[PDB]
Amino acid sequence: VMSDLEKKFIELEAKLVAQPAGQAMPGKSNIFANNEAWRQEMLKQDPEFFNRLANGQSPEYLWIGCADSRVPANQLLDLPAGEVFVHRNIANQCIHSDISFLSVLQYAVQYLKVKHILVCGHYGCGGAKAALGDSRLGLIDNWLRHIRDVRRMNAKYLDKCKDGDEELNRLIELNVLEQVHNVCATSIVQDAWDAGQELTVQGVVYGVGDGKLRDLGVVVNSSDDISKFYRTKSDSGALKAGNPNAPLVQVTKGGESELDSTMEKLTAELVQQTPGKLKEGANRVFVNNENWRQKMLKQDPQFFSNLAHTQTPEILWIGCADSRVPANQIINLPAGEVFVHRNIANQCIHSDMSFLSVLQYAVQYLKVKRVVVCGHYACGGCAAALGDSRLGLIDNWLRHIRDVRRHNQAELSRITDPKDSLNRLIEINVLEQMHNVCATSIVQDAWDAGQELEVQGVVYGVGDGKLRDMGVVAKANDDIG
Amino acid sequence: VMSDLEKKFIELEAKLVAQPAGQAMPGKSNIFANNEAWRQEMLKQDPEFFNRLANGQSPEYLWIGCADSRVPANQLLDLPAGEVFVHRNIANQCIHSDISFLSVLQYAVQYLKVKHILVCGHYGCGGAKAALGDSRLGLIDNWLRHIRDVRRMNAKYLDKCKDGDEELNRLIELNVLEQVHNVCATSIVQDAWDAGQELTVQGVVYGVGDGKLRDLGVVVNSSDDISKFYRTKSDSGALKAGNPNAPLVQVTKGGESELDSTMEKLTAELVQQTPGKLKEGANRVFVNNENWRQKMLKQDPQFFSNLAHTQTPEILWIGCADSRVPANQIINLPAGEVFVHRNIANQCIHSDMSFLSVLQYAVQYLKVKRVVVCGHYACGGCAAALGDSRLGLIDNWLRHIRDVRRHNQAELSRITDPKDSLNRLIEINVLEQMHNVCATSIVQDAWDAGQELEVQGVVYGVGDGKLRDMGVVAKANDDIG
Ligand SMILES: [Zn+2]
Ligand SMILES: [Zn+2]
Ligand SMILES: [Zn+2]
Ligand SMILES: [Zn+2]
Repeated sequence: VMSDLEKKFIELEAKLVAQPAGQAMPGKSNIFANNEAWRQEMLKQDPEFFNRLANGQSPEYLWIGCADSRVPANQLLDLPAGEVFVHRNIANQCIHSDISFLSVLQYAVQYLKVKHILVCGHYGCGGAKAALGDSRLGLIDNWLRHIRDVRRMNAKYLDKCKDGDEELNRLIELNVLEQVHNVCATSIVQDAWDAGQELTVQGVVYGVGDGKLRDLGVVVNSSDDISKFYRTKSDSGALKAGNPNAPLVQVTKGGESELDSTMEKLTAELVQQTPGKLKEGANRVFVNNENWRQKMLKQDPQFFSNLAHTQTPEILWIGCADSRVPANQIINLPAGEVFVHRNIANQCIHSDMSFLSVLQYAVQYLKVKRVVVCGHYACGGCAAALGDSRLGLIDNWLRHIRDVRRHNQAELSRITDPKDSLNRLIEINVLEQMHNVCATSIVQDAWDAGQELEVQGVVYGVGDGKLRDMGVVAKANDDIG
Repeated sequence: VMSDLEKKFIELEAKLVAQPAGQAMPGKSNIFANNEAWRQEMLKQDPEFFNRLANGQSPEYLWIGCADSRVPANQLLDLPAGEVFVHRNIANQCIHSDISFLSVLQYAVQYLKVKHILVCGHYGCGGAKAALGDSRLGLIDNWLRHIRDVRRMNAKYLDKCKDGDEELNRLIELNVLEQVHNVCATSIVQDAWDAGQELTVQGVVYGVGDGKLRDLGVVVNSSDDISKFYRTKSDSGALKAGNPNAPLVQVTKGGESELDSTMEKLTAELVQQTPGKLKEGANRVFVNNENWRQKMLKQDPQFFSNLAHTQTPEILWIGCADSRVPANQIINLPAGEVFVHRNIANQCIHSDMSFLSVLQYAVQYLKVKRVVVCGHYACGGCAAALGDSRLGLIDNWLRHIRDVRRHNQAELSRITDPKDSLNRLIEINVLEQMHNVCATSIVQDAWDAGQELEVQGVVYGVGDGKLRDMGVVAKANDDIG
């Protein structure tokens, strides 16, 4: 008594398992044809294109951006693809308890030893805009309540604004600042800073009309500790030492941590400038961004204005934070014609709000025709899932890939070579994640509402940039009874 | 190449599957002996004890409380067990994007048609206390950052406080008020209110020294809408109608929604009272709580003072929000000797922060010796998981139970009777959830740190209140390579 969705996937798994790990062939969709056209054009311009791509340097930057972004992170930074570790969600949020955010952060900081973290917002952000001008949005409204907290906490700055556009601009800027605060306040960044690890967190925004990054501030190292205001030196370390009953002694009245003060300063510097006309900072991030812009304007004086015209995306791409190729690029589409979600190991966990919010927004509101789950050969997140690391956020998130391994030993057992075996796990993970998006209330509602929505599974190796078909599902009822 | 944990569970599954659905026998632990002693004493006092329990009325209250609570919700409300749908987490949080919270809320509101929602905090809350006086706590500090936002937003009220205790009292009260705000602001409560559904949200606190509920305010129906301040009537409904590009027009400068005003009023009423000495309201909740208290004092004048002395809990109990029996009761222990986490269908999702935060706090900080995952026969959450409902929060959360069904068809296929079939799924769900807690970085660290930690699986039918063994694991390495 399996549902049609269940049957469909058993069929897709057989189709996958009949091809060897890493050798799946491209499929039917025009995305494979477009991906091919791209590969050809790339090889034609530079025959070393993929060799260089497959052999780039580790990323030194973690970039937390928005899903509706018309410019790839590496591009804005004038850096090679893959040199920037990317996380994307609705309105570039850095919610305190969001594990999708926390796991990408911990992976970037502890696994990758990333040196700089950038939170980037963009003017005109559909997420920020929905928070102010739309209601009764369902699931995603719960995600957007965090942006509402930003408007709430900063009413003084917002009410000051002269018009709707100036107010949206300012909310977007304040949103970035608030997320920067959140990144610095995580246990991950606090621990790193306590251990003297070199790690900066900086905010940035830009308008697609010029692609110019404006500065929201950089924090180098600021303790967010306030226990010094409530615990006597003797009672200090109480809870960790098993004593949760040690008294709270008000050492000082209204103490604020170093982080609080740091943010107070950055806020002051943001607010004193005109909304939407912030200055660029002097850090290399801005100078590199500037060289990039000039280079673009050279080859095309309207480059950015066109970028600012691109039509609503018809595809949602869910990929891995490793990202050695921008989604729009791999399928030969203009920057901004694809809505993107990226996390560690391209997971589509059933109950993951970051994933569900992007899905709903794309499927229900933007009405995209396709949802593509894209994995990649040699994925470090997947490789990390098989290791022995005990990191509280990243390693509990990765336990989901372990379930995939465990439930697919029949096929995995046949492969003993480590490389191929990882690559097979990576393929089945894509298949399993596709199943999950197909099973969401979101896709099921769209389907039985008669909405055209294709869920495509894809995988590729950076050495060739060729997309390999993991399966496609046009419609499949998931009802059992 | 399975890990020891994996082998261990294959062994536990065989042991379970050899007993018919609903007939598993009690196990070895003293908890089964204690549960039995309890059943006997109950039957001896009233032979209709379980018959009444098994046939109680559906809950009209949703109660969101804290995991370190020394008093069962139904007790404080002077109501029969099961008459209150309970959710418990660290510091009774109602985080905007917390799916564990959102799925219990939606189930209570849409499935159960609950009429009143109560957010209850308690003085001396270890979660609130840790937020002020302890740092470098790891995973859980990310959960606790939300309480820090409460201190941040309410600095004016807090700095006013004369001492540490008064300041903790006031933070706890403000925390409850902030969570009430969050409950009202959810898409779930906003939708219900828009549909004219009768649904109140009220805040309450109490100190275990008297068990007296104090009022934090009740909100009956307040729109949290602000799109009216930014969207012209024509542009209204833009995003839902597929147009995310409709302009944002600042209709009015600093508009606040009905909810904002409502909360401003409640805050004013809380703040003007002495921290820790709030008044009780006049609603039946308070009058019933009062009758309950007097009844307790009658049979025991020190009832509450003793309650306030109970030692740190030695067990973490993870149960279902249905809860027809308090955890401490079922295993014959004093109110407050068991740390409790409750969600829909007693889920222990790998990446669930609400679950992970309670786990870490109990295992790492309180150092509990046992973690018990308790499921129950005829569980409505599990039954709901097999239905066709498309609710954005509750139904995506339940997809996890669907995975259990799908991966255990070998055993499930043998059963055709709906009742037994559900009951078997419920059993395997407990086993699968135990596996998940065993596989967390938290339990693995404790184990290879040589810390005594037993993970017990248990299930029962309310018709007899007898705990049935689903398995126990004392230690099992989960490393593959
Ligand atoms: Zn955006
Ligand atoms: Zn990857
Ligand atoms: Zn507490
Ligand atoms: Zn239940």
